Amino acid sequence: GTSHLVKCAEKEKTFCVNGGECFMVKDLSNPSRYLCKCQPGFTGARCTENVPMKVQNQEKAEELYQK
Repeated sequence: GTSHLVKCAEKEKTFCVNGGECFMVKDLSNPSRYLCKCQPGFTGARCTENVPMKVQNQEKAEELYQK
């Protein structure tokens, strides 16, 4: 952390699914903010969808979510 946060764990990442980077603080003003960072390889919301990247990449048309 090198700061103050402490990040949840493998037994507390429930706010989200897998990987993600769940976070909880200790004393401040309104700690307990469970939020997860979807690490490179996750998306959707709480990382419940292993970014199945299947659309244009090197400049081109589109199809998936991107209209």
